[PDB]
Amino acid sequence: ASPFRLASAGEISEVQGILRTAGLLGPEKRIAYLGVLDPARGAGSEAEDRRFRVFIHDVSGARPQEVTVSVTNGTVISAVELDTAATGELPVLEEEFEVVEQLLATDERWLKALAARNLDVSKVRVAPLSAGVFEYAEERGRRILRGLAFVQDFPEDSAWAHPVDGLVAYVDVVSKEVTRVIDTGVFPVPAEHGNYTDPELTGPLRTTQKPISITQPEGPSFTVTGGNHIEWEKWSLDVGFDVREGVVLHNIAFRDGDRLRPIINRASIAEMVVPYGDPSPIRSWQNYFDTGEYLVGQYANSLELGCDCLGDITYLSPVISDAFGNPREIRNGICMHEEDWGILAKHSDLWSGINYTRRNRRMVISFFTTIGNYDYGFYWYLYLDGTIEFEAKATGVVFTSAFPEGGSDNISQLAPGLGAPFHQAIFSARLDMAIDGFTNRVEEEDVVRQTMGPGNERGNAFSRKRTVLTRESEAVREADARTGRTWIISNPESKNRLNEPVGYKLHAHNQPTLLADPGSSIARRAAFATKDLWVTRYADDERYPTGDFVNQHSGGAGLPSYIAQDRDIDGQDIVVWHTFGLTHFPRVEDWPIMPVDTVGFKLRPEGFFDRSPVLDVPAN
Amino acid sequence: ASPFRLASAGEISEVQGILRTAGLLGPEKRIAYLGVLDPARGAGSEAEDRRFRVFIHDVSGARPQEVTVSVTNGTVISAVELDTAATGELPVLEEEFEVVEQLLATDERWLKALAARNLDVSKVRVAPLSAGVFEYAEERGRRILRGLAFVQDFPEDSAWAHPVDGLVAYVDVVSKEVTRVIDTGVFPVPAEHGNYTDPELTGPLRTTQKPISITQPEGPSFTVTGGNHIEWEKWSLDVGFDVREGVVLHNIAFRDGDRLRPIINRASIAEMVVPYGDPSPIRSWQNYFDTGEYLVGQYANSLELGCDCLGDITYLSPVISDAFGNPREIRNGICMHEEDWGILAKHSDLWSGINYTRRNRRMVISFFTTIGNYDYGFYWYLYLDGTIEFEAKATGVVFTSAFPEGGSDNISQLAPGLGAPFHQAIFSARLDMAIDGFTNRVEEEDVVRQTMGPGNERGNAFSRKRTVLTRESEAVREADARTGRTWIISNPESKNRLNEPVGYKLHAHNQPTLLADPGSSIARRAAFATKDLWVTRYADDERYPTGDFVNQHSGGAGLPSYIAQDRDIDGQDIVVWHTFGLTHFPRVEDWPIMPVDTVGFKLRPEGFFDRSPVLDVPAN
Ligand SMILES: [Cu+2]
Ligand SMILES: [Cu+2]
Ligand SMILES: [Cu+2]
Ligand SMILES: [Cu+2]
Repeated sequence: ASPFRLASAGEISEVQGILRTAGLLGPEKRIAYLGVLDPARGAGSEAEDRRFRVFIHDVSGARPQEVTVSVTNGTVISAVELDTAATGELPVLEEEFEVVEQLLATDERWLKALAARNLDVSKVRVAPLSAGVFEYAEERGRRILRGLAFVQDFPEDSAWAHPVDGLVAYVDVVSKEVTRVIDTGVFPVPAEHGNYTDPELTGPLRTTQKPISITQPEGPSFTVTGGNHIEWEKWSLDVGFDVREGVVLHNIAFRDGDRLRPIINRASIAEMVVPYGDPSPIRSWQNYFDTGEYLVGQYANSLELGCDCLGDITYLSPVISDAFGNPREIRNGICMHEEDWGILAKHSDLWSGINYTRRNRRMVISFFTTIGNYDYGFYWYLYLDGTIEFEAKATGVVFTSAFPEGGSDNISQLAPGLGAPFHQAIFSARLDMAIDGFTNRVEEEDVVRQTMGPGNERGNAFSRKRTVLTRESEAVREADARTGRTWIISNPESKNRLNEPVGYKLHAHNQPTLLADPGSSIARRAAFATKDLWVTRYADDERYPTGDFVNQHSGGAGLPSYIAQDRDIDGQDIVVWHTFGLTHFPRVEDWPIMPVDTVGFKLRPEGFFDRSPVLDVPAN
Repeated sequence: ASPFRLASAGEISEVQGILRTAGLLGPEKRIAYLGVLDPARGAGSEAEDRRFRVFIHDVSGARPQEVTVSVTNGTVISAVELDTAATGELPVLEEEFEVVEQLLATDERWLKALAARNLDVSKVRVAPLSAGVFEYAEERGRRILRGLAFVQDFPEDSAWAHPVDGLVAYVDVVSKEVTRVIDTGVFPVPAEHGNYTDPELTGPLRTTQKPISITQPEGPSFTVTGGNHIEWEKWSLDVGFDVREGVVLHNIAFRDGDRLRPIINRASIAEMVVPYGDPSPIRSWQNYFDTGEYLVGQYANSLELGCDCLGDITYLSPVISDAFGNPREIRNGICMHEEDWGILAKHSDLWSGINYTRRNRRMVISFFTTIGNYDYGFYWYLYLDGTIEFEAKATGVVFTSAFPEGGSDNISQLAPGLGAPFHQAIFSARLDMAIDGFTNRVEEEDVVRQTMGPGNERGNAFSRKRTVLTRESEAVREADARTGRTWIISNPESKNRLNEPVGYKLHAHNQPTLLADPGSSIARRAAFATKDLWVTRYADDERYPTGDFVNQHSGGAGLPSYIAQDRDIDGQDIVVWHTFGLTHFPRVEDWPIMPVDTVGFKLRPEGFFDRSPVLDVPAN
């Protein structure tokens, strides 16, 4: 049917059969990534050619491969071998994570570090994190994971409250060798528990909260057809899901009268980096590329009703592949519902005596994921008025350390002896623009202040200026909250009735971008996070700002290499990449579990419609 | 009962009698403003003295006065003659507004202008706007109103669709005299209607939206006692109402276990200016001071249940005084309710097997006001986790003009021949701080990037810096979204368990501030709007950023004057003044009636509590 429908279990099992038949999926092979490909731009597919891209890992040490399969025709369109030391390691496998603690438990260097701190190895949990690329030459080409320890005094104990600072071990997860055990010195291990479920910490629970029942007596106003095709209040789109990106939006279009007008071809969070700012050797290597290295969609929570999604929810249970190509379903991993959103438009006119009030509503599409100690919610919203917004919700338990006696300029104290190193959480939304079609262009709009004088004798005049970004070498922009900088995406060939190109305007939160030194490993690997806006000429292969392979990959791929092509983006098929994120200096209130914090962006019509598109909304 | 209770009709009446009996309320005297006074510093004198301040206008040109009455004593505490040419004019009376259109109808110059344009005078509506202070030397001491014409082809017609450009009249509403009629040129009067209630425009309405029912089967969780004292989820405060500011909140405090901890002593929007950036003499004088000149509380709407406020609402019907001292009730003028706010805290822990999830909630207190073409909503939100937030929603009909042939750099076209000049809507929240008491201080907190080298050899470290604002001469601060600049209010003598002074952090949106040339009239009259944050030493007479009489006030009134005293703000009773607004370049979809747009700010505890304050929230 629709070439944008969600991958079915049947298709995932067929991809496995095809790889197998092709001799690409023997016993030593592991699927490190599997996802359906989008229909080629023009006519690269005849009827419907469903293709899947796969990254195949080899547990014996053999070179991995990147394969594209046509589940329709039962063919392997391509299968190339990867030189991982050059182009990057494959995302970490779930199974490689549990390896680290196990190996460490019989390591004499490890055991001695633990003994020096009087810790029972059986109680020391190990957080296996991505390694990144640093000065360890023997790591080039190997799949390394670094482990940090936390004491878990008992079964239901949150070990995050008991970091074991001064110790870290590097583990090669393929050869199963502990490559290094670094012990800088003993630090008292914070003794206070942070068991937020323990009545002796919570105290008696609140009995003051009364119920709020949200209901929809006739069901929702949106319709789901073809499994993931949503139609709501003029809006039309397809909700997709990829194990790497999570919820992905396709064909966002608005039905303006007789015509269905496209707005965004595809929207997704293409990358998410969480860089740490503690300069201690125990943690200066820590950087979570949640999308690129871990694959956030894989860790998507099974949302419970009444708990995570309140109201009249319509759930999608996406299917992903496990390490062997078998399909596993993420039950209720995606929530869809509409929510009241206050007042849309209001005016009490004296002259006419007419009082007009209209309520707003928004369509929500979300999922929550867990990456170790942290949990994140991804929300996409569609409003009656044509506005599109995204919201990231950060929660979970903060990553801890010991708090250095004598304080720290890169670590905050949360409890006695317990520290929390500073970090950021930066996202990259990839917006494949289709404003009334693919012939688009982007303009940077700045407020313009005028001087008092001729033509502006009263000095009250203020204007705005718009600069067309004509080629990629000019499309890497930074925010300017001071001059109200925004970016407008227009279709220079489609005009409204006032003879102006239709458009949409991007409103960014203007938060600080990547703070790390420009010549740091992280600045190079997360070069996208150093600027707020990048615009590129659309290309089939330009999918992630960090490139296809982020794990233990240095710079060389991603946005910086795409941009170098210096292509024409003026009235062309373009893609907008927007960087936005939080900068976190943990506060005592974030412990022992962190209250939800948020970040995001939104786009609003800008001369797209010929007048307000909500003049037909009923009073009800 | 509580000295923060809402003014009763009986007290308004009692102020009227008291005034009359003293000879202060004659037949030519009008109450241009009346409001209850807050209990000053010194609670020991538990004898409740309910005082009311009043601004008395004299319709026959005689000097106005500022009268302070004591309703409990039954006496007039003070009465002062105001030199309006020095201290500025009193707020404009609703009656003076009407006068303008009537006076002009018989003015020959007016009639000739309408004649040249073939406009039927009985159809020409006039928008009586403030005059501000410009090159007109004969206006000093005179209370003027400037009129802009709009054609209303019929009663139900929206005259905003028909601006008569190139024409403006100045009227002395005291002497009932049209001092000027300027006709710069004939501009076509925009011909199409913008009647959003007309099916010929709206077209067939939507029958797609289904009902979302929001109920509280057992009632809300907040208790309103003493008429306006709210207690909800450990929070307690008193909801006040002033005809000038609208909703004001007092004694915002949080019950931390045993101890009821004060946070904000008083919160309000002490002002809101709407400057226009059209350089045409017809509008270059245009600047609304919704709060200072028109009094937003006066125009507060009666919020209907199920249209303006959805769910389990508890209304407050504030009472104000008309121009004669009679009490007037604004029925359902304030909405109070708690609404679900999604996820509060979440974490699925691998090691402990415990999956934890909590819902958030926000207490909402709001009101909506109308000022001519524009409508605005004020929302104060209190969150379970200790967060305080404010949000202003702008809607209504945009102020129009003729769209000049050849285009314009200061006006946008919304319809054929119809223009919408650029303007801003800038607010000022006044926060009388009481973080664990009155001994507070403010620090500007900036993110600090670090250079790679010794101590940061990996170039990953990043820190933060805090500069205490010690004197008022150092408390006029600007935004720096780039460096993630925020401001923290702490109590230097109330330390948390980690022995750090408790505090709250203000997060601004970093929107542009006043764009007007620094030397313009508006820059001087609304200097508050040129910077983002001001910190002053409390003083009971320092209530507004623009002063007590904004109407036709010369310049440098409020904040700039208070700040010049250069008081010690390092560990004192202090007030924070936060400037924030929207810069509006009207878009076609804002016509013919504009969808809501928002702006605001919030404060988050910063080491106020000893750990998360929401650990006692039940799973429900
Ligand atoms: Cu413990
Ligand atoms: Cu964080
Ligand atoms: Cu009309
Ligand atoms: Cu506006």
